[PDB]
Amino acid sequence: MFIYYKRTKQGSTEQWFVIGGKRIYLPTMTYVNEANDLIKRYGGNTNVTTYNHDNFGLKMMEAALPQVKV
Amino acid sequence: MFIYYKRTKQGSTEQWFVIGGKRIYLPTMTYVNEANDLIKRYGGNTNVTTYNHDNFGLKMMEAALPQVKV
Amino acid sequence: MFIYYKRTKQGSTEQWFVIGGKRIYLPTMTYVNEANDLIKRYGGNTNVTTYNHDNFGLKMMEAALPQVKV
Amino acid sequence: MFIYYKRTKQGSTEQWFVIGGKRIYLPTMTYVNEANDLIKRYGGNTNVTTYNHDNFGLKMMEAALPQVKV
Repeated sequence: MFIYYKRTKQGSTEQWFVIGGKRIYLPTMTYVNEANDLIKRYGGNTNVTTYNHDNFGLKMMEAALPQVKV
Repeated sequence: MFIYYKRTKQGSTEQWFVIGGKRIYLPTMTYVNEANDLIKRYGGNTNVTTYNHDNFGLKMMEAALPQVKV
Repeated sequence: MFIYYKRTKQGSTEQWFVIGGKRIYLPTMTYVNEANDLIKRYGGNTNVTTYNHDNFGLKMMEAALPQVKV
Repeated sequence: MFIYYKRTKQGSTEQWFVIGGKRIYLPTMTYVNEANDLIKRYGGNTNVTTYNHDNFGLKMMEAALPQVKV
């Protein structure tokens, strides 16, 4: 599990949480805090990387990790 | 793999087992024991955390980890 | 990734390979060897455990890890 | 996450990226570079192994890890 940042085409920065082979968009700072709590408890990765929307690394992550909504 | 606890709306506490990107409700103490045996054998996480039913961390785990029944 | 053994109802012992959240029955010693090669290369778990067909730990693994055929 | 090489029946060598329980064919050196960047950031495995198309280890990986396209 880890969090990454996504710089959108419209300019905003989104925080996304990878868990269980899935991707979750974090809509509020309270969701961000709880995701970081999960990372701390379950040995997740504390790396934070910001990806431009067109970055190939981001694209491969979005292809392999289905989005789920909370 | 790890176990967590869930405090239900009706007040009970459920034990859940995360494995293979899935969630398993543990119906008996014998299932709990065997799950902890799996954790010990395969390098799982021994963290035990109790989540209120409405906690956002729990909610993200339930969204990303499909339930399977045993 | 890891291998486990399953003692079947008819008495035989099957070797199974867990990878990618899936279970693979290993039909020959050549498949067993190649699976152990994968374990050695990709940091898998070298634990070998034998499960009776009715063991609850095995049952939870079979519920959470879909079988795929090779 | 890790990269492996596949020696095809027609003789070419393909680079594949394993992430999230999925397999991604890497079509360009820029995709290879970004995949290795992901490996470095998220604690992936730096092992590089070349598999002949008929190798049983490769076959089990292809059975257990669905291909996704980028």
